Amino acid sequence: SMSKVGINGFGRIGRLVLRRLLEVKSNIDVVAINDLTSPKILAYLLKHDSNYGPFPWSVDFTEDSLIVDGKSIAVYAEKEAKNIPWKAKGAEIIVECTGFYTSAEKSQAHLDAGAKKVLISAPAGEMKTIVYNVNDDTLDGNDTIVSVASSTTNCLAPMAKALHDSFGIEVGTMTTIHAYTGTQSLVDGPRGKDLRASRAAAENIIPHTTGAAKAIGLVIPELSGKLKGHAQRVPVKTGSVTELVSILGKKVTAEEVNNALKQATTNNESFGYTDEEIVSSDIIGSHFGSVFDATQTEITAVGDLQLVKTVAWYDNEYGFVTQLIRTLEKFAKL
Amino acid sequence: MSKVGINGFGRIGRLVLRRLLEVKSNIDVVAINDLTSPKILAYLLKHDSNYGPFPWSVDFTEDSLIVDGKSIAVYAEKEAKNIPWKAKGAEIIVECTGFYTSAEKSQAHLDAGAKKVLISAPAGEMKTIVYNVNDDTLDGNDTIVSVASSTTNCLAPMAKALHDSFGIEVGTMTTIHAYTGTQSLVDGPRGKDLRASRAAAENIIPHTTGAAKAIGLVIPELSGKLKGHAQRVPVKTGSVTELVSILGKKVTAEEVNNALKQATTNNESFGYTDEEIVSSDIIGSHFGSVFDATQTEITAVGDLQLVKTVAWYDNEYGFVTQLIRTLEKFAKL
Amino acid sequence: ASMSKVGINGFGRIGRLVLRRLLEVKSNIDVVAINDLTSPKILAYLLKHDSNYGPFPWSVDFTEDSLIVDGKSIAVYAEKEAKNIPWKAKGAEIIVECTGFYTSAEKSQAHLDAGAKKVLISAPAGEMKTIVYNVNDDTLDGNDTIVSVASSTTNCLAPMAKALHDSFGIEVGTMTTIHAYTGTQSLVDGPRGKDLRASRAAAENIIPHTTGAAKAIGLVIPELSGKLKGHAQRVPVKTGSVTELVSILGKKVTAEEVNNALKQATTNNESFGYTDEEIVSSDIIGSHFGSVFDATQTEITAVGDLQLVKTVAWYDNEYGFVTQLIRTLEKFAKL
Amino acid sequence: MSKVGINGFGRIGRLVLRRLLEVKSNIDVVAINDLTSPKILAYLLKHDSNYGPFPWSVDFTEDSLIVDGKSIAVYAEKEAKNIPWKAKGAEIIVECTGFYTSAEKSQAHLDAGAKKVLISAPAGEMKTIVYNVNDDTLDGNDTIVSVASSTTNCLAPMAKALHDSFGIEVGTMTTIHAYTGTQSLVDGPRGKDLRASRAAAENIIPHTTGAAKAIGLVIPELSGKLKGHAQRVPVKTGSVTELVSILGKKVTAEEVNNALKQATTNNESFGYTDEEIVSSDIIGSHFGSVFDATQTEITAVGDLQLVKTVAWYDNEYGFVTQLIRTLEKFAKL
Ligand SMILES: NC(=O)c1ccc[n+]([C@@H]2O[C@H](COP(=O)([O-])OP(=O)(O)OC[C@H]3O[C@@H](n4cnc5c(N)ncnc54)[C@H](O)[C@@H]3O)[C@@H](O)[C@H]2O)c1
Ligand SMILES: NC(=O)c1ccc[n+]([C@@H]2O[C@H](COP(=O)([O-])OP(=O)(O)OC[C@H]3O[C@@H](n4cnc5c(N)ncnc54)[C@H](O)[C@@H]3O)[C@@H](O)[C@H]2O)c1
Ligand SMILES: NC(=O)c1ccc[n+]([C@@H]2O[C@H](COP(=O)([O-])OP(=O)(O)OC[C@H]3O[C@@H](n4cnc5c(N)ncnc54)[C@H](O)[C@@H]3O)[C@@H](O)[C@H]2O)c1
Ligand SMILES: NC(=O)c1ccc[n+]([C@@H]2O[C@H](COP(=O)([O-])OP(=O)(O)OC[C@H]3O[C@@H](n4cnc5c(N)ncnc54)[C@H](O)[C@@H]3O)[C@@H](O)[C@H]2O)c1
Ligand SMILES: [Cl-]
Ligand SMILES: [Cl-]
Ligand SMILES: [Cl-]
Ligand SMILES: [Cl-]
Ligand SMILES: [Cl-]
Repeated sequence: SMSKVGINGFGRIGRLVLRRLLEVKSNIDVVAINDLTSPKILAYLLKHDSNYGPFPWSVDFTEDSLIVDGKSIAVYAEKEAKNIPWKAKGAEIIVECTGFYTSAEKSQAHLDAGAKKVLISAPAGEMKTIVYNVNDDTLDGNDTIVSVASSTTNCLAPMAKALHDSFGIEVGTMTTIHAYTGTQSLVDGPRGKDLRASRAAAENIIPHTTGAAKAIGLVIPELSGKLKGHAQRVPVKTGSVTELVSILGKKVTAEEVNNALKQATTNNESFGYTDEEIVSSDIIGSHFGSVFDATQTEITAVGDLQLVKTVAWYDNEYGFVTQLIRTLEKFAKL
Repeated sequence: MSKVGINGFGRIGRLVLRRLLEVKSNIDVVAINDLTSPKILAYLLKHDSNYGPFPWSVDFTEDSLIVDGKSIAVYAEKEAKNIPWKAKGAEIIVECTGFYTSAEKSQAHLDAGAKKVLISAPAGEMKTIVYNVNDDTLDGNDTIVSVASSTTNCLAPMAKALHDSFGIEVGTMTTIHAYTGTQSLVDGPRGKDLRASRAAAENIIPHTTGAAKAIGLVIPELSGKLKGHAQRVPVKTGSVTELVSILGKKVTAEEVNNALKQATTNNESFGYTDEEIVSSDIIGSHFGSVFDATQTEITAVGDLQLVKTVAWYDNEYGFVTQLIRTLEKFAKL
Repeated sequence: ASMSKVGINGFGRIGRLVLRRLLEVKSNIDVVAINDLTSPKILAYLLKHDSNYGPFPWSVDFTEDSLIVDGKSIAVYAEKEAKNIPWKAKGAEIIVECTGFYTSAEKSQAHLDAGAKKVLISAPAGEMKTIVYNVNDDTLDGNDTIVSVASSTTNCLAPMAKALHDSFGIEVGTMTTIHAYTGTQSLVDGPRGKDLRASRAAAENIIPHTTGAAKAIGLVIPELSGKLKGHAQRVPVKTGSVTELVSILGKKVTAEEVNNALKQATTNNESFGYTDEEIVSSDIIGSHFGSVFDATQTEITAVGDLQLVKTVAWYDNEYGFVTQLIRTLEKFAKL
Repeated sequence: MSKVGINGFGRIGRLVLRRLLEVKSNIDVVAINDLTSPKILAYLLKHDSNYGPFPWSVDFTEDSLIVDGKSIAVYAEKEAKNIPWKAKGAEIIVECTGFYTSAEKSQAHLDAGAKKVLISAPAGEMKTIVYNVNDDTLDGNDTIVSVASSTTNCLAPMAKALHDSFGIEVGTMTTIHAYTGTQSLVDGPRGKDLRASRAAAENIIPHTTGAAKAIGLVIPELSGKLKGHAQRVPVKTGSVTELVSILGKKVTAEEVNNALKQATTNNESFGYTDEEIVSSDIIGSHFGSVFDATQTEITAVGDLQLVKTVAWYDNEYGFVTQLIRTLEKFAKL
């Protein structure tokens, strides 16, 4: 049905979309890219990656294009999605990764410029928001603009889904200890209105708001309004970890929690398990959206009260991208 | 006032001297034991990667440091029973090596001639003090005492206020904690803790801590009610403790915050902030703990409520100010 | 009856420390206005809390259009074009231009159009009068209206080069500065104008970086004009940097003889310090010198008559440089 | 000789095995000596903070690792003379501890039953090989040999190329070098190197290296003609070496670049780039050195000329590829 993709925002996520497509020998082809710079610079960045090393395929450029593994890809530099000649090269599905079109409204522009669907790499208000292998069954043939939420949502949802199915989550709160991202600052200085995002990212633990828990309802309707949470951004370049403290509907042991999660992760391409004593750098390059860590499970019980802490690692860049692509391969065949 | 000897002139031990001089303490530090030469200890005291130049002059001789013109004997005895504490009359040993964290181990300082030992770490079931939480339990018969971990000193005042105002039924803690000398610079063996083998400045590293588990030593009413752990991360000092609690009363954020504010009023140990601070803003703190009203979160569904409360701490200097407050009291008893 | 009222344009790393240092030295200069691109609330937050130097040592509060610092009111404007900044409202006479966007006489004379009398630019700014304090500040006079203090790297390099050239002659030389990362770099890998290297994650890489410190040294030491080149390697430290110079000197030397010459050049010299301690970059953070010559790193490599001389100086590229900018400013205001 | 033992299963020792498996060497690693348990060595081999997951299966028993299905004996003898190398017939020891960097010290492996030792570091006046610079000097009667430092492996190919084309009359080197396990995580004693005592991820740290001073072992004509030092900085691996030379001939940058381009043609050890790379781009390199044409700088005044040339190196994996090339050759003489 659909096999031709445009990327808007050839950034950390945008470039990795291309990387992953090619790694899996997908039959979707990226045919156009829009950003704000030259093909020379986009090529430079695609070839040389500080988190994942040299691109595995040949890369070259001309004044209006990239050439990747011998195939040509048009490069545009339109600040406004309207102006992208998606039509020209035949781009059916826009992977929207700029951070500036996070609305059904705004991503409309891509359809105006002639693409048939848009997948947004971020939370985008009230729309179909898919975590692959949690709720991608809610996607139908009539969907045109869908969100794959945040990396944190891809981490939290599968862990929350398994606990809720096995035990029931009554209420919970999350904290993600999260790699710093391009929304933060290199040195202390203004970064819009958010005071904390103004601070040097590689030199600080920085509290930071996230909607992963607040909006979990879109992905797991039964948990709607039952979770809150935030982040602490810390000085690692990628690789993050989400802790969820829940009140569950049954009394449990750690062994029981971990066996329920082991079952949910078995033959599960999206959601991995470990009982090894890994650290964040071990998750870099993960092909899961989320890796449940059984070594960090903790049950605090005082009589009838019980707090359950469960922890899952995630490569907020590559890991999340593997989910984005799963959802895209599916969305393209409807 | 009392003469002190410091065993282990490391991150903590050096900052103990710094803080004593800074507050113009009546304690005199007369001796230091470590594993190295006066020249290396002089170099490390003068030049600090986290706190900058030492604020006083530092020199060394073959067997001493000269700090602000005052002589401090230097010994290099790896067994504490061999340290000649009597030679300069060191009465109270500030035990900062990590290698004597029990009554039975620190007894070796009493054997070597000291009267009392204050241990800069958890040390099993001994009197364990967080200043301005339970320092009123000290008395003139105590000879070996612990000030627990920096995390305990962060946790305890926040837990005490919550418990006193609302009751804590159960809770769990995670501290996002600066890396420390127990970890590894490059991936390599670090005893039996597998995760401690990993490169500390390049990883988020889960790490076990007893701060919550043994909180009953400091706040007896909370024995068995808390658990927790740490995530060690690449900042050089400056840490933050989150506690998620079920309290005995339904609350709003403002109510929690006001109660904490009252607990920090005229409290030289426990500060308050409603500013959007980050960990480097806690470096050099003179509190053991600073509650952060900006991160308070109430998650409520029917009659169920989870309360998240967060406090910052400088696990080096901030904790040290607590250690020093405890030392000054312990010395006058 | 000297100029005493300052405006700061660009209340950034450098601009905020300009205020800090002025208060710290109890300058008779008052900062009466700040221009940047944001709210007083944000500026007050950034001034109070600093990731590199810790809590501001004086009280900080703000209103809808001002900061109140140590009880003194300072106007805040948000004009992206310098020509629009209302410097006359509080009588700002000298502008300390710290934005990075007005690094030429042609650009910075906008402040004059906007009612200021003089401008001191916290950066190289082409071929205008350029001062490294205690190297060539004697060249400033009453007719100088727009002046540059060059880069932190020039303030590190110049006093060392000057001492060497005066004592032995420098016939030719090349510099490399191992330099803390700065806000011209990138947090994550992504476009950063046209410099490909500046696009790379600054806290995760050693990044070669072009600098004019050596190339334009003739503005400060005219006898070395065109005799030096160099570059930077940007590395993951937040502040604190070090400059190595490899020279061919006009004389055969020993390390001790170079060290002693430098030691004499640093005696009673508030701008240029000396060390023979085994210091590392965090020990220079908050330095009150523009440059600290490190005798422990001096190296003479000689084969017959061919001799190469390596000299190394530390610098706190933020605060240490700022101390130099402030010395130059105090003198500028009294000419 | 196809059976090898590894003394010191650290950053270099583990990558030695990783690379041997990666190139499908016929070398058989039969034994490893270190200071710890198989469990711990297994965890370290499996999880690498710089290079990611080990590409082969790893298990262990109480006295062995099993790597890609093959058993490797693990010993824990802190003195090399006691390591039982004859048990599994380890003939060539790859000496990677840092504790045996001299003929006299590494002799202990031979007293312990091995036939040859290749030392992963400089080791005084003994045969010292940078592959594809002077590996032809390896001789069938050599039994103790060095591959010098990573810095040497970076410097030597560049210096050889320049010397062969233009003559190097005198030169000085500075390497901007990733931090290593000889440094400290937090400020604390580290033998007698004061600079080594400082927190490695939080400082620029000047550091002594023999790479230039001992270059005469590799390129005898350059003996005594180079000096240099390092600045250790906060990157986990990946380094850069700058050489400032007076050459024998007047040159342009294009001419230097062209000559270096030629030395790197069909040279598996010495690579070339004219892309604007940064240090993380060298991580995982299969070269000992990658000359970077983009940083070549000629400074000329009248008749005088200074030539600055620069090459990148993965001080871990890149150097290891050189160690393996040398090992393969050494095994067959
Ligand atoms: N980095 C992560 O961990 C992560 C994880 C999950 C989701 N996301 C989301 O994915 C999106 C991208 O994040 P990223 O980290 O890749 O950001 P990034 O800053 O690395 O990349 C954004 C790219 O978009 C470009 N850009 C900005 N405005 C543009 C415009 N108007 N038109 C075209 N290009 C424009 C920039 O040039 C840049 O190349 C964001 O919405 C983010 O929330 C990020
Ligand atoms: N964040 C912190 O660093 C922190 C906070 C609170 C408590 N503590 C505790 O304080 C203690 C010291 O911590 P640190 O971070 O200063 O460690 P450190 O490693 O920086 O200091 C330890 C010092 O003890 C010396 N030493 C080791 N064994 C010795 C012996 N047998 N005899 C004499 N000297 C010896 C070492 O040479 C070193 O100088 C530990 O118990 C630690 O848990 C540390
Ligand atoms: N950081 C260093 O090591 C260093 C040392 C010496 C000199 N310098 C020079 O000092 C200058 C400032 O450097 P910095 O590191 O403080 O940069 P910075 O980015 O921290 O500060 C720039 C400030 O100017 C503001 N700004 C930008 N454009 C503006 C405009 N049109 N009008 C008003 N305000 C504007 C920004 O909002 C920010 O507050 C640059 O020229 C730089 O090269 C920097
Ligand atoms: N890391 C680099 O960049 C680099 C590059 C080239 C050469 N080298 C050199 O290679 C050697 C090892 O460096 P590394 O970075 O792997 O160091 P490392 O500290 O990572 O590893 C050393 C290993 O030896 C073990 N060890 C220590 N003493 C021992 C003993 N007496 N017997 C047995 N095992 C012992 C340790 O447990 C550790 O596993 C050194 O000589 C170093 O100079 C290092
Ligand atoms: Cl986040
Ligand atoms: Cl901890
Ligand atoms: Cl203007
Ligand atoms: Cl620079
Ligand atoms: Cl080195």
